[PDB]
Amino acid sequence: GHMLSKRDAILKAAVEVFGKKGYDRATTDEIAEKAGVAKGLIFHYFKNKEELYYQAYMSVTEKLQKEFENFLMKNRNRDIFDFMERWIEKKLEYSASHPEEADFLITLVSVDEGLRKRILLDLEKSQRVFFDFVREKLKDLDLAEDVTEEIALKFLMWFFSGFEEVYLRTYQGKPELLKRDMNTLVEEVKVMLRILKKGMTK
Amino acid sequence: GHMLSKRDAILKAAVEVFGKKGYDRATTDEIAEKAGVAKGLIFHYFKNKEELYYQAYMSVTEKLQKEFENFLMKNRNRDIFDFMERWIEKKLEYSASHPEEADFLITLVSVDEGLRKRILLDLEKSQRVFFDFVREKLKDLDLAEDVTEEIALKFLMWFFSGFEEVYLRTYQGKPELLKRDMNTLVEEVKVMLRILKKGMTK
Repeated sequence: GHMLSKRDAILKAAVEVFGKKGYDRATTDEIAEKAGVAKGLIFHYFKNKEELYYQAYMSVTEKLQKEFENFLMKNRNRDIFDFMERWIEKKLEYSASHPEEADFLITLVSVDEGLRKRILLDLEKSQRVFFDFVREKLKDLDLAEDVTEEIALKFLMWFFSGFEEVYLRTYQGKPELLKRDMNTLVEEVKVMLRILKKGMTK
Repeated sequence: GHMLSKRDAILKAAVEVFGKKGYDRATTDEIAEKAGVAKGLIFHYFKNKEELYYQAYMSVTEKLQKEFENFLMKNRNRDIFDFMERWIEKKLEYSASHPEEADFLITLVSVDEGLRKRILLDLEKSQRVFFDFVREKLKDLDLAEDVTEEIALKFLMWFFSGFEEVYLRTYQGKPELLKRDMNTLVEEVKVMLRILKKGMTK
């Protein structure tokens, strides 16, 4: 009759409390209470609140990276706009089905610059898999003689990652509204990717 | 031999400390020390840290709203893409010349949802001036028979406001780098607005 290891129980309570209160306002005392472990047990596995936040963020993002590399290996041969639309759909569904993780990921803004930099350095290698793929797919595109692969890549990455920032924040704490607006969001995103393709290509 | 009123001295120290530390980590004790006023004087004009943050945010945004309505009344007859590009240029210059205000405005993410909502409710009327203008200018546009005025407005507003979110965060604390990258940013933004216009219109 198995439960979560004490480390995974702690990381799950962390994700919940950090997502609710943010980094600065959350306490390891309430994370421990919520994990049903001794206050001293967090220090044992995690040393400080900062390191707890860091490992919880690495654990969630590693979960997402697996989803992605799954998707990537199956959809690699698609047209890139087609690829992005389908991936965005899949991320939308993931977020509505995992609201606590969604809420937790968006707290990265609130933390002090040294912790956020640390996380972004350590995430760069895995975020570069998607970045590098788009870059490579843009070679198979007829770019408007006014538009560099550089501006295309930049615009596309900003659309992809800004769209995520926007819905995670707009639907923070409101999964049923996200589910309610899902089909409209998906249709909006289709037309917008079509605007980009048209404006960007010959 | 005039100085700032005690209220404006407090609001200036607030803008500086909130922009450096964020809402949660800033103390009114260090704001007061930095304003060179008695710890009890902030309570006198502002009651609590939350209300200090709120009035400082209303004071900076009211300053920006004047700049804008100045610009708007002079550039009203321009083509909307032309209008936006020129406004973005002007905001870029403002941000590099007023980094402390820039840094302070981006802290709105860090604060608890009740304070942020309060600010966004009270800001809505003045943000609707620009919103309503774009809406009206989109009637003078030949939209792609696949693209609603609704998707156009949404995409354009997300570009305008997301672009700002991105550079304020990327150049937070680094005004000389913003000034160094200014001409490249301006050129990037020109082509991107041209991509949107092309993709969005007949």
